[PDB]
Amino acid sequence: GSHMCDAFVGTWKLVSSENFDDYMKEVGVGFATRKVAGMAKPNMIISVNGDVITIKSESTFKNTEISFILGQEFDEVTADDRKVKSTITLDGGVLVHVQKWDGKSTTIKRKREDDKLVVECVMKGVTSTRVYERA
Ligand SMILES: O=C(O)[C@@H]1CCCC[C@@H]1COc1ccc(Cl)c(Cl)c1
Repeated sequence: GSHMCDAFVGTWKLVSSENFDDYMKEVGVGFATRKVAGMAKPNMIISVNGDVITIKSESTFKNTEISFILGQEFDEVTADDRKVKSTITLDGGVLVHVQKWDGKSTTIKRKREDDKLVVECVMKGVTSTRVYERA
């Protein structure tokens, strides 16, 4: 086993969101995509197989899937169709995901807190908090 497996692996459902529209504005997402994406209630499926972590997000808006090794950069196409270079590390028990594109950067942190998986998305001064619980 591993810390990663015990903390994050499973199937999670979105239960609350704060400031996600404002986060998406700051990222540069256009009006129509913000409206449809902001309505979504994704499930987050996290798995581990050896060194490879997979995070899948399934919703009525888009389905995404990333697979990666901690510390090792990869190319990602986000739900809003940005082509980013991503690096994900596990720092003090928090998954830290940095996306770089067009000279810009956003950081997504995933944390266990009580029975929740808390996602914090930061773009310059703007944070969105999205709370997931086990399905
Ligand atoms: O949907 C979620 O809770 C997940 C949470 C984890 C980070 C990824 C995503 C949030 O990030 C998004 C999702 C959709 C769009 Cl359109 C943009 Cl700009 C970002």
